[PDB]
Amino acid sequence: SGFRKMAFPSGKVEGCMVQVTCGTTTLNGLWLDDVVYCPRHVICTSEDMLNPNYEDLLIRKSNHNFLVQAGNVQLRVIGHSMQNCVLKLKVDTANPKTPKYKFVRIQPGQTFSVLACYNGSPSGVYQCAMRPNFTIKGSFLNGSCGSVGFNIDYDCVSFCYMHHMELPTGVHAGTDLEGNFYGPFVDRQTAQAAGTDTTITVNVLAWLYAAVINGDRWFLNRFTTTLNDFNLVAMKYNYEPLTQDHVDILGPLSAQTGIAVLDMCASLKELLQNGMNGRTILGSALLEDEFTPFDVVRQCSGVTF
Amino acid sequence: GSGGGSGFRKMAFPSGKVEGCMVQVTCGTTTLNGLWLDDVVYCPRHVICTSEDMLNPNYEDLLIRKSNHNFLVQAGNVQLRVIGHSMQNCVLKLKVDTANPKTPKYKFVRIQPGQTFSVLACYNGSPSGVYQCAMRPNFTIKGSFLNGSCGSVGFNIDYDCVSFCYMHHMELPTGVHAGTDLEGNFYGPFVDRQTAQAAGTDTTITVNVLAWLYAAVINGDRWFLNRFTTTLNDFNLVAMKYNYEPLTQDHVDILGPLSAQTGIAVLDMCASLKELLQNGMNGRTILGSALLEDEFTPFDVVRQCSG
Ligand SMILES: *[C@H](O)[C@H](C[C@@H]1CCNC1=O)NC(=O)[C@H](CC(C)C)NC(=O)OCc1ccccc1
Ligand code: NA
Repeated sequence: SGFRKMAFPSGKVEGCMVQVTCGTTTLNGLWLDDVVYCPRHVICTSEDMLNPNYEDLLIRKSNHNFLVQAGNVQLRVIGHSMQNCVLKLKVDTANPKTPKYKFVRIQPGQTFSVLACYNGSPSGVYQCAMRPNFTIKGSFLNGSCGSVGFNIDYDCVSFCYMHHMELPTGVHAGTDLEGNFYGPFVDRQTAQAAGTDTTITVNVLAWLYAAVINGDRWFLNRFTTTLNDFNLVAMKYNYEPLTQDHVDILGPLSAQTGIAVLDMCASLKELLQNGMNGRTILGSALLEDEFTPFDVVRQCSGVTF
Repeated sequence: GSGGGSGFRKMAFPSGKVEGCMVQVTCGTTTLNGLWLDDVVYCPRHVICTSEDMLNPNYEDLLIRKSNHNFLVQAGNVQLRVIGHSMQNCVLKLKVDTANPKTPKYKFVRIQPGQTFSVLACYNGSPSGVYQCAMRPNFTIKGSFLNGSCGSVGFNIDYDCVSFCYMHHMELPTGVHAGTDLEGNFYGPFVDRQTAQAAGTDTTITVNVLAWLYAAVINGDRWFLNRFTTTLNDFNLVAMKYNYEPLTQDHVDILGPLSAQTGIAVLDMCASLKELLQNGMNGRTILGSALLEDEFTPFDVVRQCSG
């Protein structure tokens, strides 16, 4: 009586991981075709990180100042540029393991797999969610920057996250693969805090549908609600409002169970207002919010890549 | 670190080295996954069963009636010709005429209850997902496996060497899963027959709960600490009363690094766990969980919190 997080197979991403070093600063890069993508703070000394002028620091760097290694094999850098908070290093070798890929910018609440890497070497894989406050939970240690998050769709890898930093609460923050941070964070060693977080309503609904599919349906009630009335109530419980897109991505689970989305919204509303009354759902006394509607189908359907 | 006080996530090994070994094996209308290492494909022997054979198979009888050509092995789009076959316990070994160039350095190992491993769930020879499991004390695992998942494997990685420890065979009526080592020997008292089977009463992996309590402290949550003290024997008396596994001195030793890192002696953490068992959590959570989590080993915790 449970439902477990499942990461994507990581092999396609493992074949793209390299290490990038400047001075004594080493982090990970992503090698796709003849370009390596990595966090721009690789060009900083530890002291530079306190208050960096990245345009000025990059002016002082030449191609030959960058050590890019696939394992211990050096890839010669033949060009460099900065795009927002990422550095793009052109190399003289096209990665033969490049998968079909896209760069995407994900929404809060969307999940992805992280391939945590150190010195260009993959160490572990785990599933996480972009929190509404634009942080993520999970393990990142010294040397993990440049590790990426991704989804797979058929045979195409959609990269959505590159790791840059850890906040005081221990959660993590980063950019998309165009170097734009998720959230209001900056890549400098300055006082930064994660904002107040909220619960990912669309994902809770997905998980309630997973419960129904598995025969755990005591919480279905006889009410319905409008989306607007539900969104106003949800925010009082520190739950995210639903978008029109959220309603639509729940479509398949609603169809499979025959439970209208707004009826499930009314059932969630009563759980928020009344509590769980000593009961569990899928073995949990807590409402789980890090499975998307897609995660529920992917796991109940056996999708491969 | 591992992500702060709000949760502790399972982390699997990267699956690429195993992905390169997965193939599809078909016999009749029975299809599952195989593991292709050098010139041998390993897979569950019930691939040779019709749906009807599975209800009560005599495997030696079924296998003697099969020829190499009854086995269709596919690596991606390429058929692999089977040139020999043999059975080892509940695993079939298909010799093929092609060596897998992606064979990693590997070993076959049999894991102990309480130990964790990564599962690469596959369907039709294609990787679908990765997650971490523990071998329960009753020798089941809480996996996610559907029809067609058999032959998916569990593994750990050390350096560049893949230690395969599990191959998937079946789902029990309670929804937990059962399988074999790569020598085809089941974990637990189960058989590869489609008949209802119950596991022994499960117990909680005490050393793992303690490791996870240390992870909570590392991530700044100490609310459950006390300073009762306990002897190891007295802790085990309470643990056994609550259907927890005994803690050995050998477990106490393996907790040493986490105890040193946090400044909490192992027996002091035992005293805190004893109070949690006797008093419950009273509606509080630890690392985001309303239950005591027992599927992280001391090694898993150190791996995620410090390296
Ligand atoms: C092998 O692919 C399959 C994996 C099971 C099937 C459903 N979830 C799993 O983990 N195992 C079997 O088909 C197995 C074969 C016997 C000869 C051991 N039979 C089995 O597991 O029966 C239980 C079952 C439950 C739900 C659906 C189908 C079978
Ligand atoms: Na946290």
